[PDB]
Amino acid sequence: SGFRKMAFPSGKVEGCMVQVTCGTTTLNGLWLDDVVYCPRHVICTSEDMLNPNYEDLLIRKSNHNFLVQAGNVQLRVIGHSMQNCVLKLKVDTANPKTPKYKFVRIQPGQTFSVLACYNGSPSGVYQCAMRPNFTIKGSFLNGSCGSVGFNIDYDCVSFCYMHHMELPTGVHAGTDLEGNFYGPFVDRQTAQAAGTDTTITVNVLAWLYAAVINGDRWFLNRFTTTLNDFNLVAMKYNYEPLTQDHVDILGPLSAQTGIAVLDMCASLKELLQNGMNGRTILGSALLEDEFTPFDVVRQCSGVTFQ
Amino acid sequence: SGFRKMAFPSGKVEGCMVQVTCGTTTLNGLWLDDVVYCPRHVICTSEDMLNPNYEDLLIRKSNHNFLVQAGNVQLRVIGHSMQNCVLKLKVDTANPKTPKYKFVRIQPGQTFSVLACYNGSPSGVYQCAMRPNFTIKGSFLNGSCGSVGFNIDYDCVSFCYMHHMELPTGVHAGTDLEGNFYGPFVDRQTAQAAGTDTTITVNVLAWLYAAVINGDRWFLNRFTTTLNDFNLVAMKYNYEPLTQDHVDILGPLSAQTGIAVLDMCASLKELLQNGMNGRTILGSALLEDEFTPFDVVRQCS
Ligand SMILES: *[C@@](O)(c1nc2ccccc2s1)[C@H](C[C@@H]1CCNC1=O)NC(=O)[C@@H]1[C@@H]2[C@H](CN1C(=O)c1cc3c(OC)cccc3[nH]1)C2(C)C
Ligand SMILES: *[C@@](O)(c1nc2ccccc2s1)[C@H](C[C@@H]1CCNC1=O)NC(=O)[C@@H]1[C@@H]2[C@H](CN1C(=O)c1cc3c(OC)cccc3[nH]1)C2(C)C
Repeated sequence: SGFRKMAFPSGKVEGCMVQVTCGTTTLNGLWLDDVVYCPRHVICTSEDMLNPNYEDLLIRKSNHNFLVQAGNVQLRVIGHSMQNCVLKLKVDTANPKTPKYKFVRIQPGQTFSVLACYNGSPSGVYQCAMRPNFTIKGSFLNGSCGSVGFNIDYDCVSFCYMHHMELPTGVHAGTDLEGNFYGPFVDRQTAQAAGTDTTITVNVLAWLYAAVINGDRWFLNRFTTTLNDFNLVAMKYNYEPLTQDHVDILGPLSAQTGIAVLDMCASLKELLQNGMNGRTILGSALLEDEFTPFDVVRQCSGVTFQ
Repeated sequence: SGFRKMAFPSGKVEGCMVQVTCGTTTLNGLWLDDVVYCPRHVICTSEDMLNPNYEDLLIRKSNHNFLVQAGNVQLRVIGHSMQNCVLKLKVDTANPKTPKYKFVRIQPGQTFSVLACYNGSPSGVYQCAMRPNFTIKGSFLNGSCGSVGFNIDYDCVSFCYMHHMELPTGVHAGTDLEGNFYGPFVDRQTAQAAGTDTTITVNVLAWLYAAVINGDRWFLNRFTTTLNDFNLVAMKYNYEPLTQDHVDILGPLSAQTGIAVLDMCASLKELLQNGMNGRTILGSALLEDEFTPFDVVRQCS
C-alpha cells in the first residue's frame, strides 16, 4: 500500500556523469562508451548567447579545447561533432560503467526520472512529466545543464531528456539525446515563452485508478459519459482531450478494478465540478497528472483492496 | 528555480542490496563489509509470526538454514546472530562495493531516501519523513522488507531505516540498522495502530520559506507573533510544538528572505485559522510538512 512519486534507482546513470569545460563554461556531460554527450552551448561565451552560430563557434575549437573530467580523472578528447543542439565528444577511454542503454524521444504526458547534477556530480533524483506544452517542471539551478532524464524499465536505461534552459515562468526546457528540442524552443537567450499548459487527462484517470487499487472509492458516482461529452466538459477546465488511444491504454487498470473507463471519466467530471469537499486522494488535495497508466501498474499491487 | 521532492542519488546503496532466504521466506538484505543485515522475521514461516519466540526460532537455526544471493552469485553464510529485530549474517566475501557508511538513528521530522527493493533488486527511490507518530508514508508491497532508508553526506551513506511492516492504515513501520523499532511497534502478525499523527511545524515553515524563495508571497502579512502564542494555535490544530531550536535552525532562511521566523509563524497561524482561500502554495492545496530546513537549503543551493 501507499503511493509516492517514485524515481528509478539512479546508480546506472550516476556512473555516466562527467564535467565538460570549454573556456570558462562548465556543464555536465553524459559518458556512454567512448562518447561524451553535452549541450552544444558549452562552446558559448557571454557575447554569443542571443544569436550564436554554433557551426562557426565550433570550427574554431580543437579537441584539446575540451576539458572532460570523470571524478578526478581527465579524459582525453580525440574527436568531436555537433548533432542538432548536442555536442558529441569522442574520448580515448570507453566508460567501464556504461550500462545497457537506448535513446528514446518521448511524447507529452510521459514521465521520467531526472538526475540533477552540478559539476559532473549527482545532487538528487526526482520524477517529472513532459507537459503538453513541452516543458518540464523541474528543480534546476545554474550549472545543471547537461543533467539527464531517463527510465529504467527492465534493466535497460532509456535516456529521453537532456537539460538546456529555464524559461521566464520558472519551468524547464531541453532536448532528446539526439539534440532535438522538445517543443518550439531554441538554445538562444532570445525572448521565449512556454505556451498555455493543460492537465494530462489520461494521467489523472490513471491516478484515480491507483486510488481505487489502494482502497478508496469515495469519489465514484452512479453515472457514465460518452467520450464526446467527457471531452466537452473537461476542456472547459483546461484538460487535454482524451482519445480512444488513452481509453485503450487504461484497459488493464479498468479490468483490475472493475470500473469502466467512461465510468471513471464520469467520476472525474464530478470531481472537477465539486472539488474534494475537505477530502484527499492518495494524500493530495488537487488532481495529480504526473503518473501515467504504466507508472501506476509499475508501483501498485496487482490485487485491488476491495 | 523550481522546487521538487528530491531523493539522494541511490547508486551507493544499490550496490549493497542482496536477497536473503530462510526456508520459504525471501526478503531483502543489506551487504556491508562481510555482513548481511535483514529483518529477523526472515526465520519465521507464515504460521510462526502470530506470536514468535525469536530466541527459540534462532537457536533452532544454523548457518546452513540461510541462503544469500548477490545478483547471480551465492554468498556462503559463515556466521549468524541477532541484534534486536535484525538478523546479522556473516558471509565469506566482503562486499567490494561497500561505501563509506555509518548507522544513524533519526528523530521525528527528519527525512530520508528509501530504496524500495524486491527479491534483492532495487525497484525505485522516493523521499519520506519519519512522522511524529514514528510511521512513514511509504510505498511498499509484499516482498519489500529489508528495503532501506538513508541520507548521504560527502561520500558517507548514513543508513537510518530498514523496512519491516505495513499498519492497517497503509502507513509503514521499521527499525534503525541496529534493529530498534521507530515507534511503539513489534514484529508480529497483529494489527497495530499508530498514534494520532501530527504535523511537523518546523518543516511546514521551511517549505513556506522555499515558497517565498520561488516567488509565492500571497500568504505573507504585516503581523508577528511570539513562541507561546504560536504554540497555543499549533496545539489546537495538531501541529507539533515549535521550539527555540527550530527557530535557530530556520535562521538562515529567515535572513535570506527578510521574513523573521516569528513573522513566518504569523503567516502559518493565519493559514491554519483561515485556510488558503482557493489559492495554492508551490503547486499544493495542503501545507507540506516533509521538507526539512536542510532539504530546502540543499535544494535551493
Ligand atoms: C545551464 O546550466 C547553462 N549555463 C550556461 C552558461 C554559459 C553558457 C552555456 C550555459 S548552459 C543553464 C541552466 C539554467 C540556469 C537556471 N536554471 C536553469 O535551468 N541554462 C542556461 O542558462 C540557458 C542557456 C542560455 C540562456 N539560458 C537560460 O536558461 C535563460 C536565459 C534567460 C533570460 O536571459 C535574458 C531571461 C529569462 C530566462 C532565461 N533563461 C541558453 C539557452 C543557451
Ligand atoms: C515484508 O516484506 C515481510 N514479508 C514476510 C513474509 C514472511 C515472513 C516475514 C516477512 S517480512 C512485509 C512488507 C509489508 C507487506 C505489505 N506491505 C508491506 O510493507 N511485512 C510484513 O508482512 C509484516 C511482517 C509480519 C506481518 N507484517 C505486516 O506488515 C502486517 C501484519 C498485519 C496484520 O496481521 C493480522 C493485520 C493488519 C496489518 C498487518 N501488517 C511482520 C510484522 C513480522
